[PDB]
Amino acid sequence: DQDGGAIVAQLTQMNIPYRFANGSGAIEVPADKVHELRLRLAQQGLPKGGAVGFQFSEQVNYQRALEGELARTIETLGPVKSARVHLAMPKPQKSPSASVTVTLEPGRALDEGQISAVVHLVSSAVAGLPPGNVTLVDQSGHLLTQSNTSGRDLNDAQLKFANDVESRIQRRIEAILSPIVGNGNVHAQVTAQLDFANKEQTEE
Amino acid sequence: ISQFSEQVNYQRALEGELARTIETLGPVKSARVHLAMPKPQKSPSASVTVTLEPGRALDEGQISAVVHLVSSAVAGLPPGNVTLVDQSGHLLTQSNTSGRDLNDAQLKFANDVESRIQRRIEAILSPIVGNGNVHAQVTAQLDFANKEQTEE
Amino acid sequence: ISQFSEQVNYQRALEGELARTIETLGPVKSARVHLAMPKPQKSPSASVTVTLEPGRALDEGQISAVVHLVSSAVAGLPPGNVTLVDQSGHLLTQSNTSGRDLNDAQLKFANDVESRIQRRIEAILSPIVGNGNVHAQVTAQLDFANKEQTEE
Repeated sequence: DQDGGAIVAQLTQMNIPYRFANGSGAIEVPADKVHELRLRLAQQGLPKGGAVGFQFSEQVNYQRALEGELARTIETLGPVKSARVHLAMPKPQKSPSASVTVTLEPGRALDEGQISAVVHLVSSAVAGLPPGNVTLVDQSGHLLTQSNTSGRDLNDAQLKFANDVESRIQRRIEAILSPIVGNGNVHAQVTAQLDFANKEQTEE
Repeated sequence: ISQFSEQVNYQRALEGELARTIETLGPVKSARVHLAMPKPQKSPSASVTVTLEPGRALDEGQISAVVHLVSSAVAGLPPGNVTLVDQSGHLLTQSNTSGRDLNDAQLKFANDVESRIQRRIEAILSPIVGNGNVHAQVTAQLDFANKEQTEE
Repeated sequence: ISQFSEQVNYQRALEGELARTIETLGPVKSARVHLAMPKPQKSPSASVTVTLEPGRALDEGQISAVVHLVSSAVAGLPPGNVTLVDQSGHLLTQSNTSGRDLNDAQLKFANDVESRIQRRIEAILSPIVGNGNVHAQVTAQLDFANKEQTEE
């Protein structure tokens, strides 16, 4: 694989720890540095993230093993205390998706670069997964970026604008009620109805 | 020397440039591009064939991005006429632009509204009874009929 | 010698100049630009492809800056027709940006007004009861309709 040659070159700058096995698809690096490695390697290395750190049930066994490995990898992220990844296969074309359950630190929060990194990690770690199919999810809030469809884009714009108004009002209510009863003792959900019909009027 | 010969060379130059622009993306080995512009009033069309890296499959948004590249590279070419095809299947459907794909788009939009309302209900009602102790399914009926109205 | 050949060279010169203009920015590795101008009335279009530095992702204001560069570099090219795409996905929601511009503009303007009023209230009430002993949230309704009137 030619991409491996583009991956070993990045590492030789950082610290030069590696063990290149006979196979061209496998690379061995001490896990203590793999924790931080597989974040930059995600931004660089596409195929499967083959960085190993140190019949139906057959594929499920690795499937659970792969899910646990990705859960451990995402668990080591800074603003993440624990994480778990669920992988879905096409039962019977069917697009394969995946769900990533993550527990964050109370004080920290995820950023857009981190969202891109984690979604690309999950998509790359399993073959045949478009990154659009991967869905992040947390305990209380949901932090994702997927909002698009083949539908008329005007309707997509209307949906996103409605969501924006909803978010602004909910933020205002949360901010005003937060100092009284506490930081995490209130929730609010708002739904709105909007006008999208052209109108005119003339009075004499 | 002839105008036609110069136009032919221009088209080859554009095809090469567009291809070379396309391989710059990550998940693709290579691509080949063909164009068709009516010289003397039909919209121009284009066809793109992509040889794709095996371990990765492309997105819908990436389809939109490539279609936008091809559509904006040519003055008169609308994004509808772009056709992208991969080694296995064609990653675009325009056989009935005003028909079946429109109805499929309606289905996706309805599903989107359903998903948003279901998510709202789940999020609001989860903290009371528990994280995994509630499920919700929603169905909606939508309007797709053009209407006008006037009053005096 | 022919006019058409000279115009072809002109377009390449402009594309290269805009390229080296673009890589002068910090976060960008490289970029290539294609243009389309109708010779004989359709607005010209442009497409920009940018390969980006790995550790950085570019911002919305930077998107607007690049679009303004491309739009103002060409006389007849409106800012809408610019299309920008990155290595992975396209960083421009141009498809129906027309609908979703006025809406976000109204949202941000309303936010500005409410922020100003809240700042005034906080400033006036701060010295009396203490620095951190008061909070205020303000919501306002705005009129965005076009109206005229005549009286005789």
